[PDB]
Amino acid sequence: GAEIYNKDGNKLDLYGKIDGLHYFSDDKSVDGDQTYMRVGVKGETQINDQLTGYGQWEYNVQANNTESSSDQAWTRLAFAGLKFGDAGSFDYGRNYGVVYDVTSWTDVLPEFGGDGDTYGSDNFLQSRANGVATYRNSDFFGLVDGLNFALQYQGKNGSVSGEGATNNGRGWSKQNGDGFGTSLTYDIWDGISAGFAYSHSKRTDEQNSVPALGRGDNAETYTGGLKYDANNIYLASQYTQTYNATRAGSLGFANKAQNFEVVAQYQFDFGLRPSVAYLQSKGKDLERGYGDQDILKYVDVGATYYFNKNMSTYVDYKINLLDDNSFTRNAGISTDDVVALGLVYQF
Amino acid sequence: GAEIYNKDGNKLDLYGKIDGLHYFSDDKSVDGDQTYMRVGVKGETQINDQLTGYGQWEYNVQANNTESSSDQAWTRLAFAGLKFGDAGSFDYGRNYGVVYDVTSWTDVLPEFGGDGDTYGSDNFLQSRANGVATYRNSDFFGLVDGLNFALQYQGKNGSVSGEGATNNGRGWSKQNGDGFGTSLTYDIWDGISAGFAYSHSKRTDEQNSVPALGRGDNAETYTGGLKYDANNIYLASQYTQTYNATRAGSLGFANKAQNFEVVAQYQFDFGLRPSVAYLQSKGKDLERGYGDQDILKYVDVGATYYFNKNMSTYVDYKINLLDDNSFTRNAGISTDDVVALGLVYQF
Amino acid sequence: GAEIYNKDGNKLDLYGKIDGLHYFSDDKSVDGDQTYMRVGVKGETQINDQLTGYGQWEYNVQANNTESSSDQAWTRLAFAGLKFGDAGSFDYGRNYGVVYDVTSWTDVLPEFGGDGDTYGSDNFLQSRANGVATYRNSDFFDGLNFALQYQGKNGSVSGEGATNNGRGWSKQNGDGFGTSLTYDIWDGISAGFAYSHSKRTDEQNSVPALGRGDNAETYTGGLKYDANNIYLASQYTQTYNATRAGSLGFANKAQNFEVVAQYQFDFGLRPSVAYLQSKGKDLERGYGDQDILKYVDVGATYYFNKNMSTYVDYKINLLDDNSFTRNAGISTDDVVALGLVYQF
Repeated sequence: GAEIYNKDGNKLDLYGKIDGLHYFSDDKSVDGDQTYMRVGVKGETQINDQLTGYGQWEYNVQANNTESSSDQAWTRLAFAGLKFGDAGSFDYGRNYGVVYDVTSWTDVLPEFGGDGDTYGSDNFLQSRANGVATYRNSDFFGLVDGLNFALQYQGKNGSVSGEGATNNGRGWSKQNGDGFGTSLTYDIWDGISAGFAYSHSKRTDEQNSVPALGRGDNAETYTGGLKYDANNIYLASQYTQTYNATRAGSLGFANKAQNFEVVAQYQFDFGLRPSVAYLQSKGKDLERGYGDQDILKYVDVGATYYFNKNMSTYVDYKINLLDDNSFTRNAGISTDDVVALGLVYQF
Repeated sequence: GAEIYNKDGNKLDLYGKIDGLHYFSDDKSVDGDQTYMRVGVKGETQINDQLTGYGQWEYNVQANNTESSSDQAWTRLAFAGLKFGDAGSFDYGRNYGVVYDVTSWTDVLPEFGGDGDTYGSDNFLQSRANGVATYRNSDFFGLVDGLNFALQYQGKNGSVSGEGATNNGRGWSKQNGDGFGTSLTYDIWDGISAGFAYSHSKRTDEQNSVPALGRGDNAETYTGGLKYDANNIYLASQYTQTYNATRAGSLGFANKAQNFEVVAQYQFDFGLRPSVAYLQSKGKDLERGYGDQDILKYVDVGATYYFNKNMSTYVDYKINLLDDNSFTRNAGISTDDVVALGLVYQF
Repeated sequence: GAEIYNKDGNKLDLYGKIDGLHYFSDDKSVDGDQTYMRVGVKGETQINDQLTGYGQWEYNVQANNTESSSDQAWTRLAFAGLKFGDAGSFDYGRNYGVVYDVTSWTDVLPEFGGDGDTYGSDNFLQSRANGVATYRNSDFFDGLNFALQYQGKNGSVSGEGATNNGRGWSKQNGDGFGTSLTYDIWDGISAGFAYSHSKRTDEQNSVPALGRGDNAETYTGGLKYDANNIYLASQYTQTYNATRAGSLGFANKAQNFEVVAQYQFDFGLRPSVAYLQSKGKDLERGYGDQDILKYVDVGATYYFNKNMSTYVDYKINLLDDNSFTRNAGISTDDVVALGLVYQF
């Protein structure tokens, strides 16, 4: 929300939140203060009757460390584009990969869920990504109401230096080669929706040499998801099968993985919204004797009280079901439970 | 000021300044360009007759170094809260420790004074801190005009790793354990005020193990202060005794210390505002031979010319009274004088 | 720029852009995604009939790396000032060195050109700089614009030459000044001259292999034609111990030439051709004379409207790959850029 400018066919929208947030947990890398804020701009310019231009930026600013700390802010979203009426839209920048057009349905927990769990950011086209060109088509050319598809290309984001470098190099866990993805979602009835997504990306030489886990030239995801949203009820599931594309913590990638998320929610009139959910990630054919391993397994219960559109409070209880083993220690995967209390101002 | 949004019970206030600032000094770590700017957002949302929600962000941006320099921006404030009419208010985030509800009375110098002097930021509840829950009450439930109090809790903010760690780990000088604080201020007249504040925090293991100076399980501060502010006159003083809480420069903490600050100012009608002040911090029972030492001692003379509410210029002259000794050299405490010239745009 | 506040003589102007930008090149340190955005505020407060106060901030934010990458934002401009009616103005902060009052005339390519090419940021008074005090005057107490500028020392991180805001030798400067003069001879036709003199630092005369001297100097002259849908401009600049010989140091003397031609069609297309070179002279370590920068530039920008544009730019590199270009890390490969830009 918050339209600070609307004049002569040009609109500016300032949005964000301040999220006062504390975590309680035996895991000392998670426990403690997690206050952060988000600020962003959504901009729109009418060019002619059939053509609109637009841009969007969204910045994350941590407030949970000191004034002398490092790396406390980063860009989540930054892209510019054109909207061609009902012929579709094109944008390029740092944007969401299309896979999340489906997995976003289960990313609605009070605090946990979403990226950092069954997938992450800078993780091929699973979440937010550098350098994605994205074509989107609404209502299949104004013909089939409720049918949306998207086509997406990402250029190589490679190593810092050496043969595989690009200008914007990173470490192997956040690299990608050339890749594409596609999504498709259909509102079969009102309230009910189904959706599929596919993605294919080249892997980099660093991904196939530096970490011990995960080998192959290609990274692939296959995703299907369901969603009921009506009569104050929200049900959603997402099943995703991945090849060489899901992080096995810090140790590398899983050659194969199966990811499952499901969530149920009710919205009471006076503003309470309880939530239960289950999330797992099963990793297959890991090297170095790891074999089959749980990457992620937890039940999630919590609630959000909405005071109004600008202010809410919430608790979330992550009931961790992973067994502590040599895989979870060496990969740095948390096996402890976590409670989260938060108070959020939004604009 | 600068209300950029006020619609349907939601308001948004964009504030900040651009401070064009040069320091002249023999201290090479202080001398030279000091230009920086502040930006932030105050947001308020009416929820119902008795309840208002709010949040506030404030960001510091250095402009005195290069475009390839590191760590030039940080968050000063990020918190969200609720205001329950005259039953009080609550907020959590990065915010001011309640001790500063009193010591703020002497932090009105043209440029110097405030944090970095007798206390600093991320210094228990003496100034800005991570993860403070703060209950505030003004006019003692509407019954006693001018009587204000505050109760405050702060969660542990620990080491980067090891036993004593939290998510948001920092070095020993900005760590704190669990702690609390309280403040109380009374307006006897509409100009004259007195105030007290207390805080008690647990020290962390790194604070007792890494630096040479300061031993103890607990940090304590006791603060009393007086203020005259009317008829264009401003007089203020503040006396604070601390235990394991005041920084002995880079060498650790002072087992006990006494801090005194006092300041007088006069506001002429044409906009000039002269200022004289005196500031000291006397440390006691320091280890390694140091015994009693001055941590800070200086006289300050300066003035601010206010063109209007949005634009001012100022000079400030810190006449440093410290002797250059083994302590001040080893602790990295400046003993040189400083002149500051500034031009400030504010919105 | 979007006026988000205007009340009781105080105006606030929010401006910026989002630049969806890809580079293609065999140079792996240039090739790839280059998406970034810029955001800024221009503030103006009426004080009295003969006095206005103002400030401006402009921030760069890279969006082409990960959420765990570091050093992805920096301040380009931050300054506060007073304007004394038409009798000119003063401002202090991080701002453009006055040399750019003239070289700005060739900095109009679709994408390339400007800082990074014949000169850089934090490069004495040639571009953006820390700690510049700038007095400016319109109509020389007519149509003749004059500026005088002083910069305090920005020196080493530690040691003899330190200041608070220390940096590496490539971006250091000592005490310096500059002046500029520009005039509109005919309508459309402008000429301009600029001089800067700056003390160098001990690190600049001891750490790099290239560039020795107590002072840095720039003489600049430039011409501009800007009427009838036509834009022509050139810039010739001579420098002593002021132009960067890549990573190796400074060039004892250099000669920099920049020229550009452009045409603006009514339906919004704006083709562009330009030529840029930097010739370094009297270099140490056997280098002698060397090309620092040499390329032809062709491209175009389509403007949908005042808020949205697309562009292509093609840098045709003419440098010969030799020992100087490799050791100094100067790119000799070509570059194509495609971008889409939203501006507010």
